[PDB]
Order: sequence, then structure tokens, then C-alpha cells
Amino acid sequence: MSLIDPRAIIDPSARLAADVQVGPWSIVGAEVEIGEGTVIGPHVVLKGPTKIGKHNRIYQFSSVGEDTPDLKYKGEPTRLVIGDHNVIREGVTIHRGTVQDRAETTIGDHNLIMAYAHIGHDSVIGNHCILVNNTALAGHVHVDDWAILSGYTLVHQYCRIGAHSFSGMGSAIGKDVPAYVTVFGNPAEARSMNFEGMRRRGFSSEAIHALRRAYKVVYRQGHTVEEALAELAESAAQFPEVAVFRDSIQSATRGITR
Amino acid sequence: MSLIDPRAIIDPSARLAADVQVGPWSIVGAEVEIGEGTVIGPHVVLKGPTKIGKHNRIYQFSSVGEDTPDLKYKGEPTRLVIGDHNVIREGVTIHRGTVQDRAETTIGDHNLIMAYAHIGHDSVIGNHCILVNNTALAGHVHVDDWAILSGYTLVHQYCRIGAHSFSGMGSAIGKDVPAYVTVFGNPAEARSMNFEGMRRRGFSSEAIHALRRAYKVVYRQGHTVEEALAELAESAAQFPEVAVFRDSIQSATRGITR
Amino acid sequence: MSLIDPRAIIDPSARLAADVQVGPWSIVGAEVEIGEGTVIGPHVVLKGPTKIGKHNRIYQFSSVGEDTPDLKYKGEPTRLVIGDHNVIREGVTIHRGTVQDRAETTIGDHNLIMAYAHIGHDSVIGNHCILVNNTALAGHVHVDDWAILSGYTLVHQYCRIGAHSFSGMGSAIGKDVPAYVTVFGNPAEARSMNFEGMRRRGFSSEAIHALRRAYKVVYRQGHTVEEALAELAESAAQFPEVAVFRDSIQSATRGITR
Ligand SMILES: Nc1nnc(CN(Cc2ccc(=O)[nH]c2)C(=O)CSc2ccccc2Cl)o1
Ligand SMILES: Nc1nnc(CN(Cc2ccc(=O)[nH]c2)C(=O)CSc2ccccc2Cl)o1
Ligand SMILES: Nc1nnc(CN(Cc2ccc(=O)[nH]c2)C(=O)CSc2ccccc2Cl)o1
Ligand SMILES: [Cl-]
Ligand SMILES: [Cl-]
Ligand SMILES: [Cl-]
Ligand SMILES: [Cl-]
Ligand SMILES: [Cl-]
Ligand SMILES: [Cl-]
Ligand SMILES: [Cl-]
Ligand SMILES: [Cl-]
Ligand SMILES: [Cl-]
Ligand SMILES: [Cl-]
Ligand SMILES: [Cl-]
Repeated sequence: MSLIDPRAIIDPSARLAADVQVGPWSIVGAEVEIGEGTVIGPHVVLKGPTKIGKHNRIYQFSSVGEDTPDLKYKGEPTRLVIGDHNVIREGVTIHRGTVQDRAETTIGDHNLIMAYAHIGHDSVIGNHCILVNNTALAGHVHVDDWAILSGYTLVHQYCRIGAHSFSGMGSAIGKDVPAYVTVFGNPAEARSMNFEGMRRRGFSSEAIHALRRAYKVVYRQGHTVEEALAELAESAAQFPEVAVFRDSIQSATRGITR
Repeated sequence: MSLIDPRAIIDPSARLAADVQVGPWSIVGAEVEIGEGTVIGPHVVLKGPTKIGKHNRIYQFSSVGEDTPDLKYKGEPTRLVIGDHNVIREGVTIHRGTVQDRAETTIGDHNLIMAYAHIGHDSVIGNHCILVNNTALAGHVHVDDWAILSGYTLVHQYCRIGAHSFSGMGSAIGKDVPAYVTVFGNPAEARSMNFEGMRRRGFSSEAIHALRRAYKVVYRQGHTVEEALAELAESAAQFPEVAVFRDSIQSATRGITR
Repeated sequence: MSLIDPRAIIDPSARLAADVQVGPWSIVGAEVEIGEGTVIGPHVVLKGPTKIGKHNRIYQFSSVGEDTPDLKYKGEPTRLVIGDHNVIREGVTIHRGTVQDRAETTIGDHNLIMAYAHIGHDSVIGNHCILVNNTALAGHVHVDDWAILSGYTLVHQYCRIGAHSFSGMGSAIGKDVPAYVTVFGNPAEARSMNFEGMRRRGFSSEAIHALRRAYKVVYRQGHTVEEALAELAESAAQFPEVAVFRDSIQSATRGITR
């Protein structure tokens, strides 16, 4: 069942651990590195400089490590990096960084990126994230761990999707989504916290209730942004889980000297 | 002159009626059955167990019969079934069922499914439906006959699109769409009935007027849901066409004992 | 370092200037003409009658010059035309015209059409336009020069996107967008003029201020449409830039005899 299909193209410069597979008609461009036990499906296109970790499954029609088309980037020799145990479904596009930001697009471990999703220049994904069909990260988007972006979720240049956060389908996210928050619609608004994926992480009930309290503070008490960050302080010493939520909201607003 | 391109891959286990064609670089995975007079374009990917009926036209970059990525499904050996005279345009994805629901994703006859559309695990399509570009059925979605989903229509797990119904472009359907109803926007709201595709079916004028009356009852009289189902009763004996509309609304709301 | 890959398929009827390149597994259907210095990536599909100008870059999974699926078109032998210095990113679909309108889909010069974008039957694109990821022109859409459609912008049959206009991401454009106007959301509303791409064109400050005045007139003074066209008259003699804006608004409303 013999590993690297002969109908596939591998650059001499590319370099692949022993038990990597490549389906037919797939291209492994120059400067592409593929870690142990990874599988490249048929009709894939890898371009470098790109570093793909161990035990990844990448499917057909996927164009992983292409240049961003954005005119900003004029071909400077930037990187893409993918961790281990990731799944990249049919037709996904992942673009390498631009020198303008950190010169690298980056994906962690255990992520599920479903069909026709896009991950633009300089975006950065943590672990156990799910990007559903046609989710699109315009560029320099940071997605912290466990986040779930429902189908056709759109995320504007530079937004931070905090951890365990959740976008509903057709969400149009123009600004940061705090840890644990559920957001919906065009343009994205906050609704609740994601109690779902909190029970899934086996959070204590005190921690859940405390996170509801925390939501209520920010949003439904109309404190200012600053006013609420202040309130949470207590809540956040008490519960590392809340801490995260305060910390998300923190480094979204620095504001100016009024 | 030559039917099945030599550059295409056909599993020994696959089985294809005499005058089937397959374009180059297309893969017909194991357990894939293709009925009389069907045409598979170039760069297609079929995976099984999948049964494709007669006189279908499937285009390039289409991944028909892949497993749903949803973690729910752990590889149990489920099915896809496609009827006759269907068209599947460029880049369509169709996923086979999960044992959790009916273990089968199902498509009827005479359907037009346009480019980059998605038909998730366990979805079920009738006949003469049109799914326009990038329409997406999250899973277990039933689309009854003649329905038209305009481009980039999104349909949440388990929703029923009643017959002759119509979604506008970028519709975000979170709940059932009754027979004949036009819905628009994010989130989808009702606007009118689809008089268009009623004239197309050559409905009697009494039947059209009766269907307007019926709409008005449900929606624009603010009867309850139950209250309206009651009203329609008369309307629905009188006109098989209305009957359908009542029947759609019926088995969307069972409610609980208050 | 010999230009047309041997694993690619070229119709004898197709015709390609000397220094054209074609990547592997790409098909150049009959009646396809490709101008000097153009590059066709791997796994592309060209179909004709199609005329592609000079120095274009077309990427993988792109299906350029296929028939529109719309049932309106019954195979009449219509055309696609693409100018020079265009970029067509991964997975783009471009459909040839229908005899019903002008029998031709048309693209000018220096345009950037990003991944998974769609350009339906009879649409018409000027120069230096950017269509971002998954932008979709349903059909007979005219996009005048310098226009920018942010990602997942949807444009209903027959709309005119005036020059330097700008749609935000997930915009759902059901009606004309005047020159220079910024529109956002579902359904698209007007917000501002696109001062951005005005500074980019090096417009005089008088011209910018005059264009703000002009916006204010149409929209924020609630003159009628006709009433405002009247006002602009002066503004529009004075400034060719305004002229454009009046002219966009003009041939969107002919109205009827009341
Ligand atoms: N609101 C809501 N609740 N459950 C869901 C499912 N889901 C998100 C999801 C979560 C986990 C997972 O594995 N897949 C999808 C979606 O994005 C629904 S929309 C969708 C799903 C699959 C394919 C394409 C689309 Cl548009 O949506
Ligand atoms: N408002 C409205 N009424 N009819 C239309 C056309 N249509 C629906 C349609 C009708 C017939 C058919 O054969 N295909 C699509 C659309 O989906 C419009 S949006 C669209 C069309 C083609 C590709 C992609 C998109 Cl976003 O738009
Ligand atoms: N409001 C706003 N202003 N600029 C933007 C960014 N932009 C447009 C853009 C403009 C020029 C260019 O070369 N690339 C992107 C977008 O399409 C944002 S959404 C996006 C971008 C790239 C891929 C996919 C998506 Cl959804 O959004
Ligand atoms: Cl709440
Ligand atoms: Cl409380
Ligand atoms: Cl009505
Ligand atoms: Cl009446
Ligand atoms: Cl009324
Ligand atoms: Cl020029
Ligand atoms: Cl110019
Ligand atoms: Cl440009
Ligand atoms: Cl014209
Ligand atoms: Cl002034
Ligand atoms: Cl004002």
C-alpha cells in the first residue's frame, strides 16, 4: 500500500519523516517539512517554507502554505508552522505570514479545520479548536484553545477569539471575542457564555456560576469595559477560570489618554 | 470513443453500469456503485459505501461520500444514496450518515446542487430542489421537493425546509421553513409565500389566493402556532396545496405539557 | 523549463502564445485562447469559447469558462473574455454568458480575484478591482474600476457596483452601490464614502470634501433620489470625481411615469 504515491510530486528540497504518506497528484513544494505519521490525501498542494508536525491528516483540494494574495506581502520568504494531530478537511487554504507582523502563520495541536475554511496570513491557532466549514480568518487572527467557530464564521483582520469561545453560523466578528463567550450574527453580538464546552472541560459548578456572574458584569450590568475589569478582579483571584475571561477582555482595550 | 479515462482510479470493489464515464484523475473509492448513463468529471473523489443512480452529471473538486468530520461519527460503516438525473456542480461536498440518526445521507431525483455547496451527515433531499452556490446543510437537514435555497444559505442541524419553500441569499435558517414560504437574512425571517414557483407548478388561482390566506393566518394575524393550525383546518380540507403547508407547520412544533 | 507540463491536457483547437505555462493536470478545453506570458497553475480547468489576455496568473481548483448551471442557459455557444495582468486565486469559478443578456462574461485588466470567489454568467469587471475570498456575483453584475468587495460579499442578479465602492465582509448587496460608497451587512446599507481608496488614488482634498458633500446630499439630507441628482449637478460639473458618483446613481433609477 506503498507510502508516497508515484503520481505525486515531491521537491528534492522537501523533507518527510519515514512513514509519511502522500496520495496521488499531490505536490510537496520546496522547503516543505512533514513530521512522522502524517498523511497527505490526493490532489493536495503544499508550498514552503512550511513545517508540518506529526500524525496530521490533510485532505484533497487543500492549498496549504501558499503566499497571501494581499498586496502588502511582496514575496518576502515567510513561514507556516503546523503542530501535531491536526485535521485539515477538503479545500482548506492556509497562507504563510508577511514580514509586516510576525512573519509566520501558526497552528498548534489537535485542531479540526473543516472544508473550504481559510486561515489568512499571520493567523495563529492554539489546540483542540474547531473551525467549521468556510470559517475565514482574514489575517493576524489569534484563536486561543478549545474555541469553536460555527460554519461561515468571518473574523476581521487582527481579532482575538478567546479560549472556549463560540461563534454561531454566519457570525461576522469585527472585534475580540472574550474567553467562553457565545457570539451570533452580522455583525457578531455577545449572547451568553458557552456553558456547553465548560461542562465538556468538567469545570466545577462554582466556576461555571462564577463565569455567569462575570458575563453579567461586563455585558448585562452596563458597567464600562474598564469598570467591569475592576469588578472582576475579586472574581478572578478566586477562580483561574474567570482570570482567563478578565485577561481576554484586558488586552483587547488599551485605549488612549483622555 | 473511450468511457472511463485511464488516468482515473477505480477500486476493484466499485461497480459501474456499462455506459458510465469517468474523467481523468477522478477516484471511485471502494463500495461505490454508479448507475447507467452517469458522468463523473475530472478530479472527482467518490468514497463509499455510496450508491449513485442513473444519468447524473458530477463535476471537478467534488468530494462525494466522504465521512462527516463531526467527532460524533467514529467511522461506523454508514451510507450515502443519490437518485437519478441529478447535477452536482464544481466543489460540492456530500458526507455519509452517522449511526446516531438514520445511518444514511440521501438525495432524490432531478436536483441541482451548485458549486461549493455542502450536504452534511444524514441530510435528506427530495426532487427538483435547487441548492445554489455554497448552500450548507449542517446535518440531518430534510429538504422537501421543489425547494430553492439561494446562494450561501446556511441551515442549522435538524431543520426541515418544506416544499416549494425559498431562502434568499445569505439566509441563516435556525428553524423549520414551512412549505411555500420565502425567508431572508440572518437570522432567517418569513416574508411571503413563493408565488413564483407556484405559477411554475401551474397551481390554480384559488389555490394561490388560499395559500396567501394561509400565510396571513400563521404569521401576519399573530395567532399562536397552535391557534393558526386550528384555523387552517378548513382551508386545508378544501385545498391539498394548503394541506401541505399546514402539515409542514404541524410536525415542527409538538411542544410540552404546560 | 519547457513551458506546458506534459501531464496537462491541451485541446488541439485551443491556442496559446509562445511563453504561456500550464502546470500539471490542468485542462485547456477546446476554443480556449491564452495570451502571452500567462501562467496556468496545476489542477486548473479552462473551457471555451474563452479568451484569456496577457500576463495572467490562474491558480489550482479554478474552473474558468464553465457553463452557468442556471436553467435559463440551454447550452447556446456563449463566451468568456479576460483582459491582462489579472490574478485568479485558488478555487475561483467564472461562468460564460447566456444569450438572454450580452452573451459574454467579461473581465478587464489588473484585477485580483481571491480564493473560492464566483463570477456568474454575464457579469462584467473593469480594472484594479479586488474581489476577496468567496465574493459571489450571482449574474449580470457590473463591477466598475477600483471597487473592493470584502470577503463573502454577495451581489444579487443585475446589481452595479460603482467605482472605488467598497463592501464590508458578509455584505449582502441587493441593489446598486454608488461610486465611492462603503456598504455593510445583510442586507447591505450605505455607511460612508471610501476615503481610503480616494487617498490611494491621490484625489485632491477639494475633491474628497466635495464627495463627502455629495454623500451627505443623497443619503443623510433625505432628499429623494431624483431631488439629490438635481443638487449634485453643480458639484458634478466642478469635479469629474463627483460626476462619476452622480452618474452611478443616475442609471440605477429610471423609475416609471407616475
Ligand atoms: N449552533 C450550533 N450548534 N451546533 C452546531 C454545529 N455547528 C458547529 C459545530 C460544533 C462542533 C462540531 O464538531 N461541528 C460543528 C455548525 O457550525 C452549524 S453550521 C454548519 C455545520 C456544518 C457544516 C457547515 C455549517 Cl454552515 O451549530
Ligand atoms: N433574489 C433572487 N431571486 N433569484 C435569485 C438568484 N438566486 C436564486 C436562483 C434562482 C434560480 C436558479 O437557477 N438559481 C438560483 C440566487 O441564489 C442569487 S445569489 C447567488 C446566485 C448564484 C451564485 C451565488 C449566489 Cl450568492 O436571486
Ligand atoms: N472592513 C475592511 N477593510 N478591509 C478589510 C479586509 N478585507 C478586505 C481587503 C482589502 C484589500 C485586500 O487586498 N485584501 C482584503 C476583507 O475582506 C476582510 S474579510 C476577509 C479577508 C481575506 C480573506 C477572507 C476574508 Cl472573510 O475589511
Ligand atoms: Cl447570560
Ligand atoms: Cl447569583
Ligand atoms: Cl403576504
Ligand atoms: Cl380576500
Ligand atoms: Cl396583510
Ligand atoms: Cl492602469
Ligand atoms: Cl487607472
Ligand atoms: Cl489593484
Ligand atoms: Cl452596460
Ligand atoms: Cl463644508
Ligand atoms: Cl450631517
